[PDB]
Amino acid sequence: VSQVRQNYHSDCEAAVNRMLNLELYASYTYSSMYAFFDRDDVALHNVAEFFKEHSHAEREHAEKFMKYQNKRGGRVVLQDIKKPERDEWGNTLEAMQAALQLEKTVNQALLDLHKLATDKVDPHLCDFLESEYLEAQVKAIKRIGDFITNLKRLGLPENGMGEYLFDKHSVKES
Amino acid sequence: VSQVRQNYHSDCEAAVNRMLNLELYASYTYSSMYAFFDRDDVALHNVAEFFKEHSHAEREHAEKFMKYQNKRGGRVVLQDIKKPERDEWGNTLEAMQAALQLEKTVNQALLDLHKLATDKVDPHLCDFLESEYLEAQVKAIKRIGDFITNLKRLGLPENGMGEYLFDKHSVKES
Amino acid sequence: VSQVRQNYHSDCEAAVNRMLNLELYASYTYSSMYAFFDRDDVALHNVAEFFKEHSHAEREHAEKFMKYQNKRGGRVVLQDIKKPERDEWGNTLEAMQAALQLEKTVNQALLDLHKLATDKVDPHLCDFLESEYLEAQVKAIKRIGDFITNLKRLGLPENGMGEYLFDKHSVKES
Amino acid sequence: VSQVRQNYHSDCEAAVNRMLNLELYASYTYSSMYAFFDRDDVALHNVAEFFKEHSHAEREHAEKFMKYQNKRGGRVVLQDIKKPERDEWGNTLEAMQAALQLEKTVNQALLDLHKLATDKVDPHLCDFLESEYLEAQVKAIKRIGDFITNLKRLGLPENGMGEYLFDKHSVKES
Ligand SMILES: [Cl-]
Ligand SMILES: [Cl-]
Ligand SMILES: [Cl-]
Ligand SMILES: [Cl-]
Ligand SMILES: [Cl-]
Ligand SMILES: [Cl-]
Ligand SMILES: [Cl-]
Ligand SMILES: [Cl-]
Ligand SMILES: [Cl-]
Ligand SMILES: [Cl-]
Ligand SMILES: [Cl-]
Ligand SMILES: [Cl-]
Ligand SMILES: [Cl-]
Ligand SMILES: [Cl-]
Ligand SMILES: [Cl-]
Ligand SMILES: [Cl-]
Ligand SMILES: [Cl-]
Ligand SMILES: [Cl-]
Ligand SMILES: [Cl-]
Ligand SMILES: [Cl-]
Ligand SMILES: [Cl-]
Ligand SMILES: [Cl-]
Ligand SMILES: [Cl-]
Ligand SMILES: [Cl-]
Ligand SMILES: [Cl-]
Ligand SMILES: [Cl-]
Ligand SMILES: [Cl-]
Ligand SMILES: [Cl-]
Ligand SMILES: [Cl-]
Ligand SMILES: [Cl-]
Ligand SMILES: [Cl-]
Ligand SMILES: [Cl-]
Ligand SMILES: [Cl-]
Ligand SMILES: [Cl-]
Ligand SMILES: [Cl-]
Ligand SMILES: [Cl-]
Ligand SMILES: [Cl-]
Ligand SMILES: [Cl-]
Ligand SMILES: [Cl-]
Ligand SMILES: [Cl-]
Ligand SMILES: [Cl-]
Ligand SMILES: [Cl-]
Ligand SMILES: [Cl-]
Ligand SMILES: [Cl-]
Ligand SMILES: [Cl-]
Ligand SMILES: [Cl-]
Ligand SMILES: [Cl-]
Ligand SMILES: [Cl-]
Ligand SMILES: [Cl-]
Ligand SMILES: [Cl-]
Ligand SMILES: [Cl-]
Ligand SMILES: [Cl-]
Ligand SMILES: [Cl-]
Ligand SMILES: [Cl-]
Ligand SMILES: [Cl-]
Ligand SMILES: [Cl-]
Ligand SMILES: [Cl-]
Ligand SMILES: [Cl-]
Ligand SMILES: [Cl-]
Ligand SMILES: [Cl-]
Ligand SMILES: [Cl-]
Ligand SMILES: [Cl-]
Ligand SMILES: [Cl-]
Ligand SMILES: [Cl-]
Ligand SMILES: [Cl-]
Ligand SMILES: [Cl-]
Ligand SMILES: [Cl-]
Ligand SMILES: [Cl-]
Ligand SMILES: [Cl-]
Ligand SMILES: [Cl-]
Ligand SMILES: [Cl-]
Ligand SMILES: [Cl-]
Ligand SMILES: [Cl-]
Ligand SMILES: [Cl-]
Ligand SMILES: [Fe+2]
Ligand SMILES: [Fe+2]
Ligand SMILES: [Fe+2]
Ligand SMILES: [Fe+2]
Ligand SMILES: [Mg+2]
Ligand SMILES: [Mg+2]
Ligand SMILES: [Mg+2]
Ligand SMILES: [Mg+2]
Ligand SMILES: [Mg+2]
Ligand SMILES: [Mg+2]
Ligand SMILES: [Mg+2]
Ligand SMILES: [Mg+2]
Ligand SMILES: [Mg+2]
Ligand SMILES: [Mg+2]
Ligand SMILES: [Mg+2]
Ligand SMILES: [Mg+2]
Ligand SMILES: [Mg+2]
Ligand SMILES: [Mg+2]
Ligand SMILES: [Mg+2]
Ligand SMILES: [Mg+2]
Ligand SMILES: [Mg+2]
Ligand SMILES: [Mg+2]
Ligand SMILES: [Mg+2]
Ligand SMILES: [Mg+2]
Ligand SMILES: [Mg+2]
Ligand SMILES: [Mg+2]
Ligand SMILES: [Mg+2]
Ligand SMILES: [Mg+2]
Ligand SMILES: [Mg+2]
Ligand SMILES: [Mg+2]
Ligand SMILES: [Mg+2]
Repeated sequence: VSQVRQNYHSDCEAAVNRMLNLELYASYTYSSMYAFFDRDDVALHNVAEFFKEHSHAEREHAEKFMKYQNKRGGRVVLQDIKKPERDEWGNTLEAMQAALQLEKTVNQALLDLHKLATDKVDPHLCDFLESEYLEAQVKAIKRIGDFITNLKRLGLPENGMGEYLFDKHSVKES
Repeated sequence: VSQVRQNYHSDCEAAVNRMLNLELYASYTYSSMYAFFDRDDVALHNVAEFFKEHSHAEREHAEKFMKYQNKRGGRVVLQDIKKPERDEWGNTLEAMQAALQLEKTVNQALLDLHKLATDKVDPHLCDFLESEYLEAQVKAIKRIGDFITNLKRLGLPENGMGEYLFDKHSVKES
Repeated sequence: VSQVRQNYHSDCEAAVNRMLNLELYASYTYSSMYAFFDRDDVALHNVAEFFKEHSHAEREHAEKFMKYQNKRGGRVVLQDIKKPERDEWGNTLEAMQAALQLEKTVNQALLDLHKLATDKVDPHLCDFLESEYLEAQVKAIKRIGDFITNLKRLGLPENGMGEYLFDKHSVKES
Repeated sequence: VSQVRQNYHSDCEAAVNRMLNLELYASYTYSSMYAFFDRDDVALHNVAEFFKEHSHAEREHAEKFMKYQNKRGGRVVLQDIKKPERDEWGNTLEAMQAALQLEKTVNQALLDLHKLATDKVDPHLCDFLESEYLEAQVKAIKRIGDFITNLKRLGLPENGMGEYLFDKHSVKES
């Protein structure tokens, strides 16, 4: 037993490792979207940068779970980071739809971890999730939903002018 | 009788209370429009902020009538603030059309109050309306009319790209 | 179903709308107290300003619930804002007693909403209430209780000098 | 006829001269109150300064009527400035009551001048009164009424501690 460990269930330790892997998986998916929008035959630079920044944020989420695991006396166990579901992402609308689904998958895993922490009577882990993860997911989901609404209004997928304008006006200029 | 009261007719006092209620009603309508444009399935942020700011301005108009009432020795009497006419506002064009109508309803009430103040030979109340309310209404009505003209030019309600562009270019970026 | 909605029960959505209305009701009550203390026959300016600021804070509380509703994919539904219970508030002691009761009514509604969120296993809503609402209520209740103790010490309601001194020394000079 | 004169009735010219005299009369009354509160057996310095400043303001009001008269092509005609009604002013409450009455006498004269200007179809004179005089009177009357309410709350005339506290806290420290 780690000398620091107190009130930390083995099941929670394992679930934190699984959650870490999912954050890394999400990072990698976002990195793939970055590279896609940077292609010369796609060329939506601001969209590409949005996904690159999302990729970096997910890596930070993963690192924060590593630090958490060690703070509680659990042991980080890494698994393979699976490659993303697609090699090409269609267009801004398809990519944003995939991002929404991914953020909701991540959110569900966080909510499930909170259920487990609640079941094991671990208020520190509950606090950590509530204070560092759950609101970030709600914000991200809202942002991406708002984007999808605007992409549909702009006539995606068919309206190339609409897609061009989204990249100029809806995402940060990079 | 209030020790400060001088040349202030009971009818004017009552009409000021009714006008206060109408300002609060207008505030609440604008708040509803804010919340509508903030919906994930509407997502026109700058339009939402325009209405939020309008809501705040109407609350200031109401507070200024409360202060006025007390300065003259009248007594503030509050009534229920009725909920807005609609729960959802369609799109930017429909909302702006409703806003134009609301501003003209408020303006008519102010003009009617000025008629009453004139009839009761209350130059202080006339001055107050002319100096603090009537020009603000004319300016607001002109601004919203100009917006409606531009929304029609942009192809509302059908042209979603037009609606997107209005939010980017016609209202302040927030 | 809203594209953003996840783990958000219909009952919680409805209770958030009811809570929004109560915040607006509280705002309106505080606005009435402001106008009362601004009367020429009451004339306790610092007390009036305390209530005006409280009114503004409650409106901010309401707006934060509107934003929350939309973040979760619920839909804001507004009802009439009922006028306050009284048209005149007696004196500083009676008004502070009414304010204490109102803050405890608001607090009970927030606690009841937290119970519902707990029952529906909504940790995001629990966090929101705990992080943005519950401590603010405890602080406000303590502040107003402290004021009431001091008003009683100062001989309210009979001791007019005591009431005068409270306005000079216990509430912020405005 | 003055070369500048246009739309300026003889009756209005005369009434402006009478109003000028009343402003000077009010100034002189306030000067008397200043000297009273500066007496060693009265010794309420902040109250004295309040009245001294009021005296100066009334002289400015008079000078503005002189300038107005000449701008319109009327001719300033001065009469004696009558001494104030009392040689001693009792206490802060009695003086404030006299000040309230004086401000309402001045206000009535201004309102009567506005009636005359209206009757003679002189919108410039109406504007001048509304923009430079009528709101100043409403503000002054409200301020003095608020003071009287507070003096009564503080137990005037009998409560000397109350009178002392009013001078420290209700009027500007000089
Ligand atoms: Cl343990
Ligand atoms: Cl334990
Ligand atoms: Cl264990
Ligand atoms: Cl593991
Ligand atoms: Cl794993
Ligand atoms: Cl593996
Ligand atoms: Cl596998
Ligand atoms: Cl996919
Ligand atoms: Cl693929
Ligand atoms: Cl997914
Ligand atoms: Cl889990
Ligand atoms: Cl727990
Ligand atoms: Cl968070
Ligand atoms: Cl947010
Ligand atoms: Cl957007
Ligand atoms: Cl299209
Ligand atoms: Cl198209
Ligand atoms: Cl957008
Ligand atoms: Cl009257
Ligand atoms: Cl009159
Ligand atoms: Cl009347
Ligand atoms: Cl009324
Ligand atoms: Cl009403
Ligand atoms: Cl009502
Ligand atoms: Cl009704
Ligand atoms: Cl409508
Ligand atoms: Cl509707
Ligand atoms: Cl209307
Ligand atoms: Cl009217
Ligand atoms: Cl008039
Ligand atoms: Cl105006
Ligand atoms: Cl203008
Ligand atoms: Cl425009
Ligand atoms: Cl079109
Ligand atoms: Cl179209
Ligand atoms: Cl425009
Ligand atoms: Cl749901
Ligand atoms: Cl869940
Ligand atoms: Cl549900
Ligand atoms: Cl509801
Ligand atoms: Cl309700
Ligand atoms: Cl209702
Ligand atoms: Cl009802
Ligand atoms: Cl009550
Ligand atoms: Cl009542
Ligand atoms: Cl209550
Ligand atoms: Cl509830
Ligand atoms: Cl929960
Ligand atoms: Cl809080
Ligand atoms: Cl505290
Ligand atoms: Cl206190
Ligand atoms: Cl006492
Ligand atoms: Cl007493
Ligand atoms: Cl003191
Ligand atoms: Cl205190
Ligand atoms: Cl002439
Ligand atoms: Cl003419
Ligand atoms: Cl003439
Ligand atoms: Cl003359
Ligand atoms: Cl004279
Ligand atoms: Cl003479
Ligand atoms: Cl004489
Ligand atoms: Cl006298
Ligand atoms: Cl005398
Ligand atoms: Cl007089
Ligand atoms: Cl006259
Ligand atoms: Cl005229
Ligand atoms: Cl003025
Ligand atoms: Cl004022
Ligand atoms: Cl005062
Ligand atoms: Cl007393
Ligand atoms: Cl006494
Ligand atoms: Cl002090
Ligand atoms: Cl005072
Ligand atoms: Fe993440
Ligand atoms: Fe208004
Ligand atoms: Fe509140
Ligand atoms: Fe004057
Ligand atoms: Mg060891
Ligand atoms: Mg284990
Ligand atoms: Mg996994
Ligand atoms: Mg594989
Ligand atoms: Mg937080
Ligand atoms: Mg946004
Ligand atoms: Mg009275
Ligand atoms: Mg009446
Ligand atoms: Mg009405
Ligand atoms: Mg109804
Ligand atoms: Mg103006
Ligand atoms: Mg313009
Ligand atoms: Mg949908
Ligand atoms: Mg429902
Ligand atoms: Mg309710
Ligand atoms: Mg009712
Ligand atoms: Mg917490
Ligand atoms: Mg906190
Ligand atoms: Mg304290
Ligand atoms: Mg000549
Ligand atoms: Mg003449
Ligand atoms: Mg005279
Ligand atoms: Mg004489
Ligand atoms: Mg007329
Ligand atoms: Mg006029
Ligand atoms: Mg003015
Ligand atoms: Mg004041």
